[PDB]
Amino acid sequence: GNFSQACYNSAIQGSVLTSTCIRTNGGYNTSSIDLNSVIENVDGSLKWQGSNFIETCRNTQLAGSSELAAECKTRAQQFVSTKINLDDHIAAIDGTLKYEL
Amino acid sequence: GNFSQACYNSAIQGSVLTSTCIRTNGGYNTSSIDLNSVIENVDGSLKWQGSNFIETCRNTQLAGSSELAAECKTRAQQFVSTKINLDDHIAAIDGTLKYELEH
Ligand SMILES: OC[C@H]1O[C@H](O[C@H]2[C@@H](O)[C@H](O)[C@@H](CO)O[C@@H]2O)[C@@H](O)[C@@H](O)[C@@H]1O
Ligand SMILES: OC[C@H]1O[C@H](O[C@H]2[C@@H](O)[C@H](O)[C@@H](CO)O[C@H]2O)[C@@H](O)[C@@H](O)[C@@H]1O
Repeated sequence: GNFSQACYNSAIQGSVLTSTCIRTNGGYNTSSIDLNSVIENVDGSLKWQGSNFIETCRNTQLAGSSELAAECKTRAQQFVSTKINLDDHIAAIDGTLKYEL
Repeated sequence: GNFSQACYNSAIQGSVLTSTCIRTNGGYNTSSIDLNSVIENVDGSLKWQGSNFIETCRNTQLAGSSELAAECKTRAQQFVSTKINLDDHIAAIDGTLKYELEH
């Protein structure tokens, strides 16, 4: 993971991470990834190894360089604040954001 | 954005846009993008900078080349007609649909 060391000017909008990331040729690329493919809302907490968190979460934000923050619904349908470190699994590969396991 | 300038046979089904786009060096690729990731319903109006419009909108359609049209609930729970131009932020990047920023 660790895209945040390869990238800058990062932003969160909805479930899409955008970032500007370094390229081996000296340039850079503006990249984007839909995090909803790889993050699940499990009982109010953001977790890896699933999907579709955006259906049951609101108010997504980037905190610092790599933390996704949101408010998500528990199974009993109430809201809690939650966060996940995107650096865990989001990398930059020659300027392009990618999920890595 | 401006995908519609490089793309063909676009379609919307639920929250998903699918299109067939000219690749940078020739030929075509087909890709999809889930618009639910980047479009919110604010009081009956489709807007960028949020997500999950599909929870409170229905009957989504493609109008012309690039407009998402749906019926979305206002806060008062009245369905109203709304549209958003997907060319605002959806690009064709070497034949693949991608959300892009404002720079
Ligand atoms: O309903 C879509 C939802 O399904 C799964 O989430 C389950 C649970 O973890 C949630 O707390 C509640 C919130 O209402 O919904 C579920 O029952 C996950 O796939 C989740 O990502 C998704 O949004
Ligand atoms: O309930 C999910 C819904 O939340 C937001 O919408 C707000 C409001 O703008 C909308 O008119 C009504 C419709 O009932 O729901 C409100 O509380 C927004 O994030 C939207 O995208 C989402 O569907």
